[PDB]
Amino acid sequence: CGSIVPRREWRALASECRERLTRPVRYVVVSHTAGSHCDTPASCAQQAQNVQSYHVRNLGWCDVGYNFLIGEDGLVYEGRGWNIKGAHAGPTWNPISIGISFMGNYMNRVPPPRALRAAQNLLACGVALGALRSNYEVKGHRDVQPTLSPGDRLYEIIQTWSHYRA
Amino acid sequence: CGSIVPRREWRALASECRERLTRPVRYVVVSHTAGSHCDTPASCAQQAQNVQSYHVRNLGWCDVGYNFLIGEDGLVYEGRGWNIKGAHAGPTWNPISIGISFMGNYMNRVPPPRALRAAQNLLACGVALGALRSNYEVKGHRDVQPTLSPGDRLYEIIQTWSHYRA
Ligand SMILES: [Cl-]
Repeated sequence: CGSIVPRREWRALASECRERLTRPVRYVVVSHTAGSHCDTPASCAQQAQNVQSYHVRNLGWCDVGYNFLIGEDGLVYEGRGWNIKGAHAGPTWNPISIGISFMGNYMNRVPPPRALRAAQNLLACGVALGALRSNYEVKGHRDVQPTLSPGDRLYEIIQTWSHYRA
Repeated sequence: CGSIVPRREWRALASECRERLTRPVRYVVVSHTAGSHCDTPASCAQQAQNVQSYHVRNLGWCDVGYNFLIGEDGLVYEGRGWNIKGAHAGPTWNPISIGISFMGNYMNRVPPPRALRAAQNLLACGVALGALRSNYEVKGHRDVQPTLSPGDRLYEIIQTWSHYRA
């Protein structure tokens, strides 16, 4: 599970992150890359690649910041995964949360349902393995940090999720 | 659970099928369409429609014959689903099995690993839901009917699965 595209499959560089997430995690933070969007597996590999390159080469980070990335292709791409503390929501939220990030800018476009489906299924396949709590709370990026992420349109949608909390 | 692309999404004609399966189902039979492959949600949705069409329109079937279709786009396309008897492996096997079909021809080519991951992830969801038995048995199309399906490349692969039984 759960049709997660593994690091090696999207041509990732080697993670160098050591700091580990205490399971089971209470919080999920939903962001956007505010990068280029992609609707094929081929373009979404290329794009996940591009995100990690910025984070690693330019920002000198130990890996891509997000635990997981959602493509409009409808597949989840493995970032730091369930166990490795992210860099997506800053110091107060990074240690106590999983960050998933929709690849693209969602101010003036919604993600297609398969992307929204992928995410929800990703979230379920996280309780199952005990990475997430049963009663996990979903926060928007803007709900924990000064940012427009995850975009006006995607933010509206996640407010309607059963697990969402302001 | 499953991130399955639902009938409405690939724009599938309303099913006319009535006869049910008895849960939990013991057998999964793996086929190929022997037809044109697709590696985008866009072309793969169209392909499900094409296979549905051939089955409904040319063979006068009540619906696409497969319970589920697997795209090379890495997405499961819903057919008859977990509860409805399909038309994929003839009259001995149709009433006691789930039929999943890889959209393509896997005599010369292997399916890309995201296809193989969706298939496996699907079955696990079948078991989760109780549509499939915990001790399900995965069979080749060729293993229960005189055919080439699911093709030797794919057949080779599916023989390496833990639930596979000659
Ligand atoms: Cl970092």
